[PDB]
Amino acid sequence: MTEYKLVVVGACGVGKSALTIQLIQNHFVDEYDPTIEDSYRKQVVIDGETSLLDILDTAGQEEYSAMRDQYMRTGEGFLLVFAINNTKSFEDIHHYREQIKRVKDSEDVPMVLVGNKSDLPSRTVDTKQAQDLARSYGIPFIETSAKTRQGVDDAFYTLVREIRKHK
Amino acid sequence: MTEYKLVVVGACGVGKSALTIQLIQNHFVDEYDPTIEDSYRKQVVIDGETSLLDILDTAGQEEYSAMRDQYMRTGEGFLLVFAINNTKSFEDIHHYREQIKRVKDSEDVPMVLVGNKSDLPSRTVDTKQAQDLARSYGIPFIETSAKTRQGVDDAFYTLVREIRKHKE
Ligand SMILES: Nc1nc2c(ncn2[C@@H]2O[C@H](COP(=O)(O)OP(=O)(O)O)[C@@H](O)[C@H]2O)c(=O)[nH]1
Ligand SMILES: Nc1nc2c(ncn2[C@@H]2O[C@H](COP(=O)(O)OP(=O)(O)O)[C@@H](O)[C@H]2O)c(=O)[nH]1
Ligand SMILES: *SCCNC(=O)C1CCN(C(=O)COc2ccc(Cl)cc2Cl)CC1
Ligand SMILES: *SCCNC(=O)C1CCN(C(=O)COc2ccc(Cl)cc2Cl)CC1
Ligand SMILES: [Ca+2]
Ligand SMILES: [Ca+2]
Ligand SMILES: [Ca+2]
Ligand SMILES: [Ca+2]
Repeated sequence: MTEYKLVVVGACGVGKSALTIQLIQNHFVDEYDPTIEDSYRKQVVIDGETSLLDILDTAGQEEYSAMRDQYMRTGEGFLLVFAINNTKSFEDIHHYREQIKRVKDSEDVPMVLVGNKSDLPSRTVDTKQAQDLARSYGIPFIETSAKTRQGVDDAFYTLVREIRKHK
Repeated sequence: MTEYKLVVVGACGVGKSALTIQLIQNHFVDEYDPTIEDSYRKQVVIDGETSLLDILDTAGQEEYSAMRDQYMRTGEGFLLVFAINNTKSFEDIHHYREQIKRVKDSEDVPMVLVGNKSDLPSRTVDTKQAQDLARSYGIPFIETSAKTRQGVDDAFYTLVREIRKHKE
């Protein structure tokens, strides 16, 4: 079977750990240590074909890091996560994508834009704004709630579809 | 001196001809025949360095065209023009950029996003939308009015700056 390395990226507190732990362990973590950076395995069937996912939930400081470059180099697909009630996290998506482009020396890297915390009544990032960003990047956009599990599987499955299309 | 092939692209009626004729001949044309596709030569000085510009003002049908592909292949920089009172023309920018990238093997092609008709108060494309689009594409955004000549020189000069950056 095929194996894929996925990387979950995004600003502090957008829900990267919560999304990943929901996918892997099927519960919502409300206080996950923000310094834990780890990877998780899961075997999944997507569109009838099994794949082994290795998912890195990233955590670090705002700084250049050779180790982070190595994570980007080995990563085959990236979830670009922002929170719908945090405009800064949406604006910074652009910078995170530029870092991936720099390391991988490529603009065609598999990526999915993820707008998390969709269960919250309020939002500061418009859906159209996010759809338009994803359109400009040529990538899918998925709305999620790690809290209710809405769209969690879809976000990761869609990323795998993107990696498969790229290969 | 260096010589660059520039190509002006954009939807029907966004002001490609009006912009180009303003740059070349310094007057505003109201009813320019929409079937005329032609090139103009112009020596310009930009940041103290002279370049010869060969500028193609495009016109054609909404159809695949081998000839248009050849224009894209030889073109070195592209003005992506929309009109600020025409939302469809702004949405269509994306498709025009995709065609240029298809033909040019996904090169990081020099391009400038141009929001024309900025003199009009009938705006439907928000300025922020356009800045955000240009940011995503990694290109400059210039607002222009072929009618008042606002930004016309700047749009073309900025494209030449982008070409010079790329060829370095
Ligand atoms: N309301 C809501 N809160 C969320 C959601 N996902 C994460 N959170 C909260 O946001 C905080 C940060 O989440 P975490 O996964 O640790 O963020 P990380 O820093 O990106 O790894 C946590 O306390 C979560 O409870 C969501 O979908 N909805
Ligand atoms: N108000 C205004 N009208 C413009 C401007 N630029 C072009 N036009 C008008 O828009 C129409 C189409 O312009 P044209 O240059 O022929 O567009 P093209 O089809 O893209 O070559 C004409 O009536 C022009 O006079 C502008 O900056 N302001
Ligand atoms: S919640 C406290 C921890 N803060 C962070 O983890 C932040 C560090 C900066 N940052 C990024 O660099 C996001 O971009 C990437 C991260 C990892 C990888 Cl492999 C690639 C990219 Cl582009 C935001 C989170
Ligand atoms: S105003 C009546 C004439 N209509 C047109 O000229 C339209 C034809 C379709 N179209 C485009 O294809 C714009 O995109 C390009 C045109 C030329 C070149 Cl070399 C490259 C591109 Cl991407 C809009 C104008
Ligand atoms: Ca975390
Ligand atoms: Ca794509
Ligand atoms: Ca014309
Ligand atoms: Ca650029």
